[PDB]
Amino acid sequence: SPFHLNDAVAIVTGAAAGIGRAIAGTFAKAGASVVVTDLKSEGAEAVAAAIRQAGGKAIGLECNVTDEQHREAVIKAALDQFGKITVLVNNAGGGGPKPFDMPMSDFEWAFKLNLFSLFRLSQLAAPHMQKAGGGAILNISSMAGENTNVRMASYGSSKAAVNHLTRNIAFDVGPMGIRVNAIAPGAIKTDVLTPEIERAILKHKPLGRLGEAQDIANAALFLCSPAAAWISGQVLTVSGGGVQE
Amino acid sequence: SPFHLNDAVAIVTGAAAGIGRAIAGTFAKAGASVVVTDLKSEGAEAVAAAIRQAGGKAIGLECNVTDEQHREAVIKAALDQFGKITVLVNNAGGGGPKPFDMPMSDFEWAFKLNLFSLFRLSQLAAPHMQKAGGGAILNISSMAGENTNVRMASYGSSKAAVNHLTRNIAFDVGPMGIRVNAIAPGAIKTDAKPLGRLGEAQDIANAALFLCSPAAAWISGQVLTVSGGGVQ
Repeated sequence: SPFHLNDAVAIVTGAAAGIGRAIAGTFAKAGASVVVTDLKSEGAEAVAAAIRQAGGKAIGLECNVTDEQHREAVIKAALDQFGKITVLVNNAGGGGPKPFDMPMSDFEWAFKLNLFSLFRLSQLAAPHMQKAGGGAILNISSMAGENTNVRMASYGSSKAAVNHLTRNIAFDVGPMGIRVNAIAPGAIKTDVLTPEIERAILKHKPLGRLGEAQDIANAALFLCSPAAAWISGQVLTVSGGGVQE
Repeated sequence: SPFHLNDAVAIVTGAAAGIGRAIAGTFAKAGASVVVTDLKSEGAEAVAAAIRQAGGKAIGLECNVTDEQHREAVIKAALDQFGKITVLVNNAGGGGPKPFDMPMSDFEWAFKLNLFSLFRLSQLAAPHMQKAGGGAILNISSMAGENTNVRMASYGSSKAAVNHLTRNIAFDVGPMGIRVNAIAPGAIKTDAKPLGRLGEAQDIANAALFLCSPAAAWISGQVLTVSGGGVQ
């Protein structure tokens, strides 16, 4: 069964909660040694200790993925703690709806947070992955990278930048033995509202349920595992079929 | 015929040469008063003077599109000279192949030059386009926005951001009366199959004129590739 992460060392950012937490928890149970990072070191430490209590190996650290010193701290700590890096999951990000006339600083921040951070972290992890014999990068993008709506100027174009970054740099890092893929999560219910709101949403979901975080982490495990050794440069949309418009 | 630009006042950036020069001249002969800008003020002026000499209405200015003072001045200049803004052609841009391990400034700069500049120029022009009753924004993107290859981390993803910017801000400025479209040029005979000749800047200018004319009053959020069919 190739859906394992035996002997892997995986960095998973923004993983105090939600999708990143599920990813780190699933990656440890699949055999990876997980370096959990978050804006708050407390949240990343809770997850890492849940992993250790459950029988895996993990450390949590504070990391602001937009500050270059923190990024190098995470790389050094992972290598100090586990001797190598072979898997990088860029789950950290943010943004959302903003009017067309937003401040430039708002627009530019969607890119510092959603794009430049993961790109530099891929730059930083890549040489260690290659020295390690190979590895896998995963970008948690978003469906706004593909969809077209009002109030999406910064959030949507930054996520499209991420999707296409994914496609293109799989060419550059392939010969280092690295694959690069992305997941575009859909409507995931995070640990929300009334049973009448959900029932009406679920009239427009083909599978008639929202997602869970474990749905995305299952797809993350898939794409970073040897079971996806021939998959690189793909954006994989995990959204239960979409939404009837 | 709706394939004209009478009643239009068109800002055209990076237009001292190549595709942008072709767009500026073509917009003028189709009847638009053109505000030509370029990084080099003299190149902008040369184009404007030739337009006027050929019977059009235009002026030329220096504009480094990444400079908020320069952007503001270009808006001010279209209003002072021609009284209105209806068309914005974001052709200024740059970049190209770069190693994956490029300095972070090269990666970031391709976004300030290719993306943040136009978006800000779009914010500036939009109130005047609404006030004038409507208008058209046209972004000159690149085939690298949808293609994939080595050495394209910065250039390709910034052009992808331009593409999807175009698709989404069509929603925001539609209610203002503004349409937004992009062109990806391809296989063009930069002075730098279906014919017995390569692409020409004029081919791109003809597409740009269509996408900015009343003949495209019902086209918004599209990315039109103009490359002779070569794609993927």
